[PDB]
Amino acid sequence: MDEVLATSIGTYENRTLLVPDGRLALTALHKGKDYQGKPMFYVLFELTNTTEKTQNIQLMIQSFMEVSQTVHGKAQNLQYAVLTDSPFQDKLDRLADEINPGETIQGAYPYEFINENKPVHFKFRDRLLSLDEPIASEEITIT
Repeated sequence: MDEVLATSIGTYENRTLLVPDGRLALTALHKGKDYQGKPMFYVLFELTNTTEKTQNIQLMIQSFMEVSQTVHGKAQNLQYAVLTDSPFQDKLDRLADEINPGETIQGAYPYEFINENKPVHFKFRDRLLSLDEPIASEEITIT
């Protein structure tokens, strides 16, 4: 026992996240505009519901990939970003819709981008007994 992360299960590379809970796969992140026609970002990922439930989707993504930026000299959990009107309203409703347990699909999950000037710590973890740091991590500069 070399104290492996996530007990050697999931991985993060090749623009894709493999896990037992599901099967996330980054297709192509795209940036947009919100109420302030600036702070806005879309997380284009391929969340495949491997489970057997038709419950909401956000109930899974909230345990798959999390995002947190800096503010007031501390780290905060980036929540759903509000926007007036965007073309990606279809994939957006996903968070407020159900999933396809056993089918191949994808969706999105935008959040507060006010800190567009700051890097977005793209982390990936899951309830697979980790504790000692998430499955992985990588910083990216979008927008």
